[PDB]
Amino acid sequence: EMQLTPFLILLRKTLEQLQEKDTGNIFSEPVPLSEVPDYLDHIKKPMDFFTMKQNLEAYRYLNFDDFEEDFNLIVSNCLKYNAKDTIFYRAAVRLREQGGAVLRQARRQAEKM
Ligand SMILES: CC[C@@H](C)Nc1nc2ccccc2n2c(C)nnc12
Repeated sequence: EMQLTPFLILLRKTLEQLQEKDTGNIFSEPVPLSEVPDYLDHIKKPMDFFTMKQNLEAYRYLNFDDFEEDFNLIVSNCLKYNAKDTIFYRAAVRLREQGGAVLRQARRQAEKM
């Protein structure tokens, strides 16, 4: 029960904060299926920050849970696809931790709306 514009402004800011936590930009764009040809054999729904931005501006995120669900896919896909002893796997663990704090704060501000 809130206004659409301030909510989208908040998701835009939150998405920028999450992208800032991904310092290697390894989640900024879709996993290049031509460089990882078996990726879609394992990953039911790829997700990345660029796609999240397009979804945001297409009005696909009208509540905080749908935004956070796609962030969680970025993390879970990476944990699933990559072995534990890799930089990619540990980067998804770090993003889960650092991103989770960004999301809790942003969700509090959405609840103020
Ligand atoms: C051996 C498969 C590894 C290299 N997987 C990934 N490669 C990526 C390459 C470019 C951008 C993202 C990539 N990625 C992500 C995200 N999760 N796993 C991989």
